[PDB]
Amino acid sequence: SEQSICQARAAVMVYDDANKKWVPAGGSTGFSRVHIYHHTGNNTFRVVGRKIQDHQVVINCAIPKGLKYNQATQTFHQWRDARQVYGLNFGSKEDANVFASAMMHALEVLNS
Repeated sequence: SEQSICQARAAVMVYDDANKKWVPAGGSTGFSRVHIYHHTGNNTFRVVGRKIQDHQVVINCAIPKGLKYNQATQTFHQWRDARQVYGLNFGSKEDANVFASAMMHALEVLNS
């Protein structure tokens, strides 16, 4: 379904460039439920990630229309914003593919 396409479980990651290491976003190992939400009132999209166990929000960001979203592997996607690199480590290839499709749709909307 469309709404099911708009979320997926993944570990949210950030890249420590100085030490060349991927680390958990928010410092919290584990998967989050990662959603793309269409905030229609101001015509924005947000990516919101909340940890599956403790339910802490680890990412909550507006998607910029010029985002370069890279599908680096079958289960790991990444993007930059502000020289800060974020990643999503999906639990499965199928969920990675559906979330990518959701992101690409959001970017199409934001650029029309």
